[PDB]
Amino acid sequence: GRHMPAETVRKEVALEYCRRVNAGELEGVLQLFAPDARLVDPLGTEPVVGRAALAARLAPALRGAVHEEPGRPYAAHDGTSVVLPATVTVRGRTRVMGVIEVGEDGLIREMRVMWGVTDSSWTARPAPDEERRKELAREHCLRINDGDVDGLLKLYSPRIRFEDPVGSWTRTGLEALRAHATMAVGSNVRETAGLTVAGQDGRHAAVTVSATMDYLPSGPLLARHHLMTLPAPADPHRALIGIEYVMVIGVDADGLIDEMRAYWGATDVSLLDP
Ligand SMILES: CC[C@@H](C(=O)[C@@H](C)[C@@H](O)[C@H](C)CCc1ccc(C)c(O)c1C(=O)O)[C@H]1O[C@](CC)([C@H]2CC[C@](O)(CC)[C@H](C)O2)C[C@@H]1C
Ligand code: NA
Repeated sequence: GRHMPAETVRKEVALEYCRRVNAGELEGVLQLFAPDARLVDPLGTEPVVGRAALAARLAPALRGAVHEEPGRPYAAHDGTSVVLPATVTVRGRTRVMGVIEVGEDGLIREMRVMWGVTDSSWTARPAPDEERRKELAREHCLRINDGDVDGLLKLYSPRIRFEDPVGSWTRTGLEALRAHATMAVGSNVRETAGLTVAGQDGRHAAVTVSATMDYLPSGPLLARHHLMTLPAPADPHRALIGIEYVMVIGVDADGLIDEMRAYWGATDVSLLDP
């Protein structure tokens, strides 16, 4: 039997990575990675590949007493992804989001740590492109909230490929995105942006989102796709569904969003009644 690990298991592996970094025992940390795992930290630099090279990269950070304060982990429906915001202290405070893939043995196959110069207290180098990308991520949410579909599309390239949730079909083109946002507005979606980070690759950013929407039609639709399981609401005409997710965007050379992924799994959904 080979099987991909469940949402709950991936969430726990990401938290356990932080507990072991904090406990300071390098061998404990390394045993959480696959033998040929890849680490990219920060996003934009060369991958560190395999446990030997990971030992070389992490050894100094553990000697300097790095500390990772985990936030809330987010899953997906691809059997592998988990996203964990954290605050990393060492002088310095950095806000990061680790995008992690857990493999079939329960071990981290891959870890991509998104954080920019502008998410970090230990460097004051300016990165106006970072701030522009984070502001585009936030902007997506404001334009959904305001019911401004035409405006939302203005942020996106005609080449846009998006996946929501991670683990479903990749959708392409402004027409598919238009249809999503038009439905969100019809279900009174409200997206409240929390933490933002940027990559240092001239391209990525990410935002935690807390979203509410009308129970009808999304709840029964999504339950029937086996994407969530909620209790039955006392009043389905008034109830709301909450989804906590992280949206990752990729921005092209022209400043337009050409890639977008929303990370949430069944364990990131809830019924708000009322
Ligand atoms: C056209 C909008 C509609 C939608 O995107 C559907 C197609 C997807 O959620 C479906 C159920 C799952 C993903 C999917 C997309 C496309 C194809 C071809 C698929 O096969 C699948 C799939 O998972 O099977 C849904 O989006 C919603 C609009 C309020 C919600 C769902 C949840 C949400 O994606 C949360 C980030 C966001 C708030 O939109 C509800 C609505 C039923
Ligand atoms: Na900074």
